[PDB]
Amino acid sequence: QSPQASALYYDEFANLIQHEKLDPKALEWVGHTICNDFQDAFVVDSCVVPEGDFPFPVKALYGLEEYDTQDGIAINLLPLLFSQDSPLCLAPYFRLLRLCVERQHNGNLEEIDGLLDCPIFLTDLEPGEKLESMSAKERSFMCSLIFLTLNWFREIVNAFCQETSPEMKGKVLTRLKHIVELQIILEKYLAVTPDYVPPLGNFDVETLDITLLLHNSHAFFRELDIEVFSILHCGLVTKFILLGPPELLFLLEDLSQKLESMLTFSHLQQRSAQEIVHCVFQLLTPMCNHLENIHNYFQCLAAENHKVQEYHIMSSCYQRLLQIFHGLFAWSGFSQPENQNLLYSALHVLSSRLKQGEHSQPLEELLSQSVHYLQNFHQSIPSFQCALYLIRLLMVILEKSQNKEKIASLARQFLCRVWPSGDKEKSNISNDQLHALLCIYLEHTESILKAIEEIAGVGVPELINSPSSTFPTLTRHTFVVFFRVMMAELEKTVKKIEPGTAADSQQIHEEKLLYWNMAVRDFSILINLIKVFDSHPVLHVCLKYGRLFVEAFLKQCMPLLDFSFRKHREDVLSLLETFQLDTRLLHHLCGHSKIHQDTRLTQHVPLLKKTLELLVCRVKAMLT
Repeated sequence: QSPQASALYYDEFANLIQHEKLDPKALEWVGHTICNDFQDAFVVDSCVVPEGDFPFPVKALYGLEEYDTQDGIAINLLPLLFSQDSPLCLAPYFRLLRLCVERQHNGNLEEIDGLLDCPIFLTDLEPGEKLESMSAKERSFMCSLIFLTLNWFREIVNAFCQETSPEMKGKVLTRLKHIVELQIILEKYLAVTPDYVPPLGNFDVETLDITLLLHNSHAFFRELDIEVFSILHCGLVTKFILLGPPELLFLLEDLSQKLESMLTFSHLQQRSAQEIVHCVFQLLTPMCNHLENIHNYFQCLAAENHKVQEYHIMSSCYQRLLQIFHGLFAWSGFSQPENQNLLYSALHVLSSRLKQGEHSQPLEELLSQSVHYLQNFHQSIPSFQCALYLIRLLMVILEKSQNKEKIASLARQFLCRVWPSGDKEKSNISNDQLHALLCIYLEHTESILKAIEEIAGVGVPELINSPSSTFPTLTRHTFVVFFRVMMAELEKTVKKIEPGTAADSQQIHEEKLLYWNMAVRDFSILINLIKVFDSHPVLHVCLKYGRLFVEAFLKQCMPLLDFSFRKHREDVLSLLETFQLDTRLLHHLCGHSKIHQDTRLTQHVPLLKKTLELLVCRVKAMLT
């Protein structure tokens, strides 16, 4: 009687079948009823006009057309949903039917393989830009119809992914391209009318909880299997340079959203994290290495030659390949001792992509061969997010081990790169991604202060040449993020230096006081570059981190001024005359904060003022 209840029945019975290989006396009983009830409930003669007065051209759409068009088995959808205002159950009911016939005939679908070829009784679901501002119940009809047919097709690709016949694989791949086209059409219909949501979630948890594109991608649509990623085995055929790029984008975007949700969703959540990463180790690595190398060979020719949309899809395909590797190896179950053999098999694959024969190697040797293979992709990367995911991947694989030099060199290589300035391409160089890469680079460098002198020797010619530098991703816009990460890593390096004692040797005394001297001179050059740039957030971030620098200088330099005063008088007077210039500069910056009356800046003025009075009275105390 109730559609959600029939759906729940079908779902829960289906869960019973998938989970439990019971003695099929009941399943051989019920399946003979369920196949018949299916083939009378939805299956009609493939007559392109169904009965019903629709304001919609109803056809037998999204057929494979390699079969005979004048056929029997088609599936009635729009006359069912119109008669409601049975089809809400179609996904789970087919799931049940699929599972029972797989239990009966032992994976033999010789009765059904006509259903993968079948056209579907649908309206023309076309870009209806001509049918705009008629945001009535018909748009809910269309949005719900595309939702159901996508869910239907997702349940078909769940069904026929296990079958190894090549024609069936081709039929599945034609269905995958159909899926991504109808996904862009549905997110377009939600861009046409946003409040028009079709409420059809899965039933274990989501339906008891109540009773835009990211909600539907996981929770509202039918959840795919992991055996569906047996399709990504097929080789890439790159449509721009000469299984296609968008039909691989779909599977990789699915596996990404699966492993991110699970490791850091009904069908997936009944499997352990361990079995998921275990089966992904076989169904990613020795088959996606080929796709990664073919992609390297594609972006090598995209560099050698130099239409837009196939390169845009392949860039995102590269991003997803590296994001899968990052999510795979940043799994927190490899800290556990049982899984290191699996890590030894995984790193055996990444070492084996240059040379084989080095079996039962030491761990850091496999890391060296693996990272030597992986580093050389930095030239084939087309946007910044993929570069960010490659550097973080290399970080979290070499964290098992000296390694600082590799990360520092590669982060410098990515900051030095062109990054071709398409508007959406420079939009992939967004401020938070850059912040993450520069915190990686400035933390992993040999000397934080010398790296800050490199950036403050290249951050000042942004004004002289470009009204974009000799070190790109450095504009007047990106100056704010470079400045914030620069002074932030300056604070992280400077809070770590400990004051010794007067009993401490003269060598360690001289080296840490000259470290304080280069720290205060780096603070002077960081503060002195404010006067030429305006921009409210830049002066806010330096009035924040200026104060936290001078407080670090109060807590952790003034004890060294107390300890080494009798012996190192020339050094401490050089330190104090160096700090007095930035004290007067910070006085001027607080004055600049008062004169404009900026509300965001003038919260942090009085603490800065009283700390400058505390440091000058401390300087009077040290001189006496």
